[PDB]
Amino acid sequence: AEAGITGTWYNQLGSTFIVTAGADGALTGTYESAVGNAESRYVLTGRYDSAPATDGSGTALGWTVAWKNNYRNAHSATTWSGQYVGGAEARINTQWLLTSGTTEANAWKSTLVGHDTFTKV
Amino acid sequence: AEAGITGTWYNQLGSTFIVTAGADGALTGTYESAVGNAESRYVLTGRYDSAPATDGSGTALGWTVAWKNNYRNAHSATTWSGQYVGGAEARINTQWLLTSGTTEANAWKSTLVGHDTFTKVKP
Amino acid sequence: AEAGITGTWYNQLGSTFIVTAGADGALTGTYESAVGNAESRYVLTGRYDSAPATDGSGTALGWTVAWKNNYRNAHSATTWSGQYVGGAEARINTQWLLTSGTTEANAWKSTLVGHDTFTKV
Amino acid sequence: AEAGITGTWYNQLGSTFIVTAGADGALTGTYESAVGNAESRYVLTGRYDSAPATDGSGTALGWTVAWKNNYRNAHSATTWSGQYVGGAEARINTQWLLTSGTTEANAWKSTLVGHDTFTKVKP
Ligand SMILES: O=C(O)CCCC[C@@H]1SC[C@@H]2NC(=O)N[C@@H]21
Ligand SMILES: O=C(O)CCCC[C@@H]1SC[C@@H]2NC(=O)N[C@@H]21
Ligand SMILES: O=C(O)CCCC[C@@H]1SC[C@@H]2NC(=O)N[C@@H]21
Ligand SMILES: O=C(O)CCCC[C@@H]1SC[C@@H]2NC(=O)N[C@@H]21
Repeated sequence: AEAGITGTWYNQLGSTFIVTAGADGALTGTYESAVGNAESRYVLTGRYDSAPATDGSGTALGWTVAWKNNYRNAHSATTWSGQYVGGAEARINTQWLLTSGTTEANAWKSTLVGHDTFTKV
Repeated sequence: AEAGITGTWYNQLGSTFIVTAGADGALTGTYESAVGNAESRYVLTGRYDSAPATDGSGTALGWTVAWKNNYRNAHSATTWSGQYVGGAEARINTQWLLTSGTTEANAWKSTLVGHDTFTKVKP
Repeated sequence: AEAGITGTWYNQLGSTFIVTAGADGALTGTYESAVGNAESRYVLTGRYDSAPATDGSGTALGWTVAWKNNYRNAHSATTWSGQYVGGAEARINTQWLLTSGTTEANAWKSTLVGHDTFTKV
Repeated sequence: AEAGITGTWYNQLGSTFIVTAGADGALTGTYESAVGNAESRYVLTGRYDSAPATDGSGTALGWTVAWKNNYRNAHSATTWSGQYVGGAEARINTQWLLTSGTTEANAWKSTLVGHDTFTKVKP
């Protein structure tokens, strides 16, 4: 795959993901979150496994965003792991982990988990 | 800090992580897994939040590895989210998500979750 | 809350969750999965926090299903953690962990994570 | 096995788990957390898969704790999913999900994820 991963996608919270997939598995772009201690665009970097497998499977991929930019520094980073499914309606179905930097004392509650579904709609 | 993160790290499974942290919050390197449908090294890219806080908080970061290289293609990708704690014995504590590409029907069992702790080797 | 948690709910995979909420926080019932190494009904037990909080929040709850019954024994168990939201369309939004029993060697890949949304529709 | 699981267990944070495993695959007991918006004991209910396999596999199980008792109401619930490994030093290795009740708008940050390892105390 790689196919139509490039583009501007949006998730159910109204966040915008603008990405470019390189033919060798790299993903680059920017992220703008509609929620959280975030504002404006953030740099993202990831990878996607091409050469996926005939049995109409999705393409595994993942990316990271460290929430620091020239506007805010939320001392956290999020990683999204999921797969791309194309067709008439293409989607990127993910599960993410958002880790904030804590002291040892609070390390037990440093990580949130959630799921996001992206479309070009 | 970039310097503290740059280096060779190993985790409890015997996997290897070689990374360099750029002043821009970038992370690039290779990962070698001791387990799984993997062989040789794989490229990794990630980011880390460059200006943490003062205090004794960890530095948040995350990176991704798509499990495809010249020797093998597992059709999966793993992302590690965690924090770096420097010091005499520095550690990177993480939780990860491993998604395999599946058909729509099997998408419910596409992701594995786990945690890994990495120890830095001297240098 | 507790309100209308009792009932028969269904999720996006077509699984059926039949539960009874006791006024003291207990949840009891049976589960039938439309997918996996499962067949017929399985016993479930859980808890839900009542006395929830005015700011129209959901009610936190969770439950477990060990996948052994008189038909199959899949040597695994799933726990769903989420919150109930009622109203005209009530839903139970969850994230689950499915752990299978492995040898130490395979312990690194014993746990799957996912999300299910239940409705009475 | 029911007998092996029944007992008092503690985890790395200093929390206490007292449980009894019924021959029907049931688990009942109390949990006391060393951290969080919690105080005193809380009731727990769960299940465990009674007939594991022969082999040196773990026994899968899980339990839930809603964080409400006579002294405090945190409006949250935690579920622990993991496996029991018996032996001279028995352990229960788990991963957990802690969901707080939120408004629809904040539902994206309602769940925390983590892992705990429990060690059995003699008796
Ligand atoms: O608050 C923070 O720490 C920074 C913003 C986090 C926004 C999160 S990342 C996962 C979820 N998906 C989104 O589009 N935004 C939230
Ligand atoms: O089997 C695969 O799909 C590729 C190899 C996965 C190895 C995983 S990623 C998380 C965990 N950490 C490691 O060091 N190895 C395993
Ligand atoms: O295959 C197994 O180990 C037993 C069946 C597991 C079915 C799972 S649990 C989470 C998800 N939600 C469902 O309704 N079914 C699957
Ligand atoms: O703060 C709350 O919402 C209630 C207390 C939560 C304590 C958690 S549950 C997971 C982890 N394991 C423990 O032993 N304590 C923390």
